[PDB]
Amino acid sequence: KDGTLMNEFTTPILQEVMENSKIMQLGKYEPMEGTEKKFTFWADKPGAYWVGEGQKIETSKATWVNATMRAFKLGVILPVTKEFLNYTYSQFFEEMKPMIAEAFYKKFDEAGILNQGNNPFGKSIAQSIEKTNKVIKGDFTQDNIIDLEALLEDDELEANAFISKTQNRSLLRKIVDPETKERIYDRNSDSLDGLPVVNLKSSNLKRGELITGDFDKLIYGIPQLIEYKIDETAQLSTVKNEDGTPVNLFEQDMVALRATMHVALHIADDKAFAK
Amino acid sequence: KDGTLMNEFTTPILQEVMENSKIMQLGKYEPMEGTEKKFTFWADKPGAYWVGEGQKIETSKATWVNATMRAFKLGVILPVTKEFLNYTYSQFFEEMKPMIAEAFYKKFDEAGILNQGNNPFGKSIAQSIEKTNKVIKGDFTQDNIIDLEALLEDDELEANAFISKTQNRSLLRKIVDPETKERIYDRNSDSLDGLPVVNLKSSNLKRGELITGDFDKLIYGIPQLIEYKIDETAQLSTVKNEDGTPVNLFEQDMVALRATMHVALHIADDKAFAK
Amino acid sequence: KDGTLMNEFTTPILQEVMENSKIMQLGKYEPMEGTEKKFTFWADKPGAYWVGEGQKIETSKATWVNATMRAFKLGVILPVTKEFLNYTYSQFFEEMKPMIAEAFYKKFDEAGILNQGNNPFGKSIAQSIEKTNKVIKGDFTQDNIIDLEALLEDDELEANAFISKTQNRSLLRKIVDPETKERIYDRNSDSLDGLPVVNLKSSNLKRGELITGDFDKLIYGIPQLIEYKIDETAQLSTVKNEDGTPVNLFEQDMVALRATMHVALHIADDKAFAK
Repeated sequence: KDGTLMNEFTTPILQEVMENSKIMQLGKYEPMEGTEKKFTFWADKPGAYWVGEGQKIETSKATWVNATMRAFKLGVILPVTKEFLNYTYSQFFEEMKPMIAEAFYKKFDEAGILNQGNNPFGKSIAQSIEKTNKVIKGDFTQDNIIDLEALLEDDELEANAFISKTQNRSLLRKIVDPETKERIYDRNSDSLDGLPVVNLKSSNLKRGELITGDFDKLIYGIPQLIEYKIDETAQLSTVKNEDGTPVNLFEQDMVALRATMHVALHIADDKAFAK
Repeated sequence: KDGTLMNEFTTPILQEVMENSKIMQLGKYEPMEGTEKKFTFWADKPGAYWVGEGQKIETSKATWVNATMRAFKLGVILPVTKEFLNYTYSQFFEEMKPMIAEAFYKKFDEAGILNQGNNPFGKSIAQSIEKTNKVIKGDFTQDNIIDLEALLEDDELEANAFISKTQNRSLLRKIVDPETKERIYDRNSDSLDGLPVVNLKSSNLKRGELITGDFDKLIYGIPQLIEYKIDETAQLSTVKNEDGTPVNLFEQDMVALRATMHVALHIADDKAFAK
Repeated sequence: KDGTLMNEFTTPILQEVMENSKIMQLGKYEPMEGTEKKFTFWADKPGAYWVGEGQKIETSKATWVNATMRAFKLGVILPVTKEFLNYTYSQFFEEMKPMIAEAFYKKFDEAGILNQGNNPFGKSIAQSIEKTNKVIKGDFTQDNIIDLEALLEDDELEANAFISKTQNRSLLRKIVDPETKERIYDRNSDSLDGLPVVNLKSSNLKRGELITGDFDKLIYGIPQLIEYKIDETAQLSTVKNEDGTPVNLFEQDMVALRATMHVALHIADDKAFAK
């Protein structure tokens, strides 16, 4: 029962999502340990005659929270016996070692970009929106896009790239100004004010494009190694009983990964409101 | 306590039983997967004048049930510490890897030949005797042997080789015809009608020789590999407690084996009856 | 939390204690198996005229009890994750493989020398003091040292070397005769009668120097090997639960060691008494 050999092919959507997630982060200068901290604040005070003005700047803030990749899989447990007997299932498991690692990289970037997704807690757009008021409620408009861009530009510096989902892109392309084309209307990516927007995969976000300022990304690197003892959910196919076993049966190779993201001071956000 | 080094020698009876079990099966053309099926049936219908006779033959039957070899042993668990310390016990365990594999091959052939032995269920003589009436009850006789051979020859084809146990061979050699020698009486194996009988090890069978028609045998091949985590019965010698351990202590190397036997249409059988 | 990298240096006291423990034993001719036994007893009987004197000597006594080194450590379990990430903790664990093995060698010699320390039970000074009266109660004195030496010399042979602790050495150096210097008074080790005393680490002994006769030492040799499944005490740092796990998490490499000590007939002992 349930013993058949079949060839499996990798999906094209997973490869496109992995490239989109890497471009959305835009990290610079990767470090092994979380030691880097911003100290600049700039203090200045003016007088008129015979006055002693005091100026001092001191700050320390470092974020370090590693996210581990998935080890043993419940679906791979049934395929473990198929991998030993058939060459087709063994080749599929080898391709899965690179497929799941890209998916783990995509989920790490999603946790910082979206407030609902939690993995590191207190990084990128998720920490910026809760601490400082930047997100605007309502429908997307050409006049509203110019107003939202001005508020983001006022906080220290101006935004370079904006992350947008495919579902949000459809609503953005539909909206157009009376005289100006604004939303694409040719071949290139649509721009709200001037700068081009980059595509990013999102599950929590549905409507509205969010822009990110400056954020550094650092990762150790995803590796693949076979493991004999690993904690997994109980599963039975034929003539087997499982209740508290982890060392007796191996399902999938344990992947080790460590990635850390630097927290941003201010980030632009947009969300649709319904009443 | 219980710590002594001694040299062990392999028994001659196990080697003879392994060769007898391989000859008794008489398998032809081994396959990796159970895909082969018999389709021939032969249909024929005769008439006289202006008649439309319909003839069609279609059949599909494939048997596939793999039998796994024994892994960790309870007797080898006490010998595991002796193998690490002494070279004599380690050499005995290496010889046991080939000895138990031959015993596993002998048990697989016994399951098809004898109805009581179950491993695959629904193969060779065990499936033929239950589905079709072929076995005869009573004492072995020269006139009875000729009558039993005629019934086996009527079903499709004639029998080539008959499997016989050592206990059944003693009763067979004692019986002899009034004019003809019949049972050996020289040097070669005893024949009931004409064709020679092959020796086979049997635990369930006691009296009466059983003949097998055509049956194909296919096996992947017995291998030996060391294992750290394997489910075994609890055992304690000195200063140890066991209740639910499989990964902590290793007893014997886990042997992997897969063998499948093709089901036969008709097979001759003989058994003694008592009242 | 609790994640910092720091360089660790080996202590000088552990190296000095290891050399002192090896010198205190003074074992000769090492054997793999406990088969050696003393048979000599010497029997003699004298007469005068027409007398038949019978003389016979037969004896058999062999001691064999192996002591195993420590495997997984509770302190190393927290350092296991630090060893994989940082090179400083991994180098400290490699040095610990040789440090703990020397400590295990020191504890084995302490079990025979001191009655309180049990590992083998029935070896060296621990078996000699309980079976035969040799230990003297009271304060250490120059006249008492000469009296204690005479009792030890009477039993078969004379003592060659005496084991002394650092705490007992301070009291021994303070005591001195009216005319003779006795206790060191130059540079070399202090002698009670003539022969020099060797330093040995002791936890049970506090006052009084004990002398050992003849005792053979035999050991297989300490080795280091990595283990996946080993029984250890439950420990948790962050987001982990432990109750009955040994195979899932590895703390330290399992060291295998076997050492045996030959029992002595008579050994000198000294202890202080308080009323």
